[PDB]
Amino acid sequence: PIPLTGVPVGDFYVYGRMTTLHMGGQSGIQATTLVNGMIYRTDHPEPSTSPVSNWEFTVLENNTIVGAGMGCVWFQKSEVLVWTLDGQKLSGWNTLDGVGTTQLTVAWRQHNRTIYGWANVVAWNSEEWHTNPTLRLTYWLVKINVSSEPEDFDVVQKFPLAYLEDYTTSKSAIQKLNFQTFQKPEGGGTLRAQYSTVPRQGDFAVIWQIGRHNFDMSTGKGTPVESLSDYVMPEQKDARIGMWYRALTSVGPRSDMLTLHFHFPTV
Amino acid sequence: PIPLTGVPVGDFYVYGRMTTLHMGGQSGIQATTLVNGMIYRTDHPPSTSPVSNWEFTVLENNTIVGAGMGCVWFQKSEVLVWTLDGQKLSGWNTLDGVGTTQLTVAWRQHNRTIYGWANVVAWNSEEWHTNHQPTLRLTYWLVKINVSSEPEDFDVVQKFPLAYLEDYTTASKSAIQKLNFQTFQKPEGGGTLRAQYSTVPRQGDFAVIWQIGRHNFDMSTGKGTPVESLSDYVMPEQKDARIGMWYRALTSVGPRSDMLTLHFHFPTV
Repeated sequence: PIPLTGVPVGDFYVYGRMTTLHMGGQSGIQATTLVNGMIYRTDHPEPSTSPVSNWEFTVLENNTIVGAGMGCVWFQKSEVLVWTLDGQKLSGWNTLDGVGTTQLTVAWRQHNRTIYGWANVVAWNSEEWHTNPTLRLTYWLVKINVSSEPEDFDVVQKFPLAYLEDYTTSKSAIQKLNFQTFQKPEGGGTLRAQYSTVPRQGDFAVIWQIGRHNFDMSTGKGTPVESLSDYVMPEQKDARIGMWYRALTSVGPRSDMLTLHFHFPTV
Repeated sequence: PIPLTGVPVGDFYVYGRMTTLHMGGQSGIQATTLVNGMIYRTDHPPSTSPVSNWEFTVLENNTIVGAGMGCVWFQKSEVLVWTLDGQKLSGWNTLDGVGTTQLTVAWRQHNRTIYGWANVVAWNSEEWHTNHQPTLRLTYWLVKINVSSEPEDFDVVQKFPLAYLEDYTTASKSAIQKLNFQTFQKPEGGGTLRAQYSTVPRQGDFAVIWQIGRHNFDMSTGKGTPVESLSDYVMPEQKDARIGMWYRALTSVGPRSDMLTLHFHFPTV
């Protein structure tokens, strides 16, 4: 047997149980199915000097927004395997304990307080899908610097789904070529973000954003996504990053064995 | 560097690119987003050999010991295979020459049910509580394809997973029901939807067929019960799954293919 020793050198895979941050719910009811709630707040009580994207997380370089975070899954370095490849041969069975982070920071807007310097970007990956900047799905591996306990709160939440036109609950006219993202309320015109579990300092999380934005795979920087709507995808897509179905699922469990591939800075 | 040597000994993990069989579509329009198309055909035929209400049917001896509602396929070369010892790599193996079981998958195409299409190799199942009725279970089988059949695109009733929406509005809001798992019909124009089979597997390749809904399964024999129908579901507790299949099996939309990881179990003694 090969023990999980060493630190991943170069691009590396991370496979293990990853837990969704908050569940789409309503006060009193345990939210168990709505896995992809994306908090979308345009109101900016943030001082103009300290900016934050229209979403929950905001990737920043030096006070400048270089990305956004709509979804968040988190894990612990003790529950995940890490391996790096030589083509398709195993070149490392390593652990994240002692991984190096970048200067890039992630800011977490929580209900009524935003935690600047919540995490430091470690590695990333991204992929585009042309819709006619084009639509991209970018995610970041981040190392968590602080330990915060978020507060459940009702907020408007956009979800991924299909473009239906004659909806019934048990048949609806489905549009192909079409990705749709829209808000979904329960009770108020918003939806409760039920933070079931929560990571801590030293843990790891994988935040991501999907939609029209630009990204640069060597610097880890890009642009935040402003808004989400309908998207017409003309041709097919055979993706390689390994998280499109998780980022497009409407309903799922809280956690599941998910695999991810991450790329280090290569300026 | 460690090479891909040997066949997986024991329960193994398969990571790689997995391409779906057919995309939910319509004549004229290329089907690029409808990734979770589950063909539901209650019309059964030639009655001499059984068939399930879905596209694929796992049969031990003409008994329907399972059913296949979704399908992703790949070739043995585009996957990583590794078995574990807790957290230490027991083997960096390949599917080349892996052993199959006597369980057989039959594929009901448009007007052609190809029997002995695949032989089951391994399996995994995960249940999620829903309330002599079976619990909701997700069961997928790793199968070794024995033919190179070229299927035929055709329009039928197609089951699709999604949330429970109530006051729908698009172009866009809909009262969303938490705790709720809805699986309904997704046709276009008429009453059915076309299955656009594009990249189709060949002999010697592998596929992952899975079923979701009310059914029972045995992780020791690989035999279970087929899923009759799909409706609404209420999941009072949360699920922290461990099979790595729920998000791909429950997404309403997604790319034709992507990288997935799956844990499989061999026959138990």
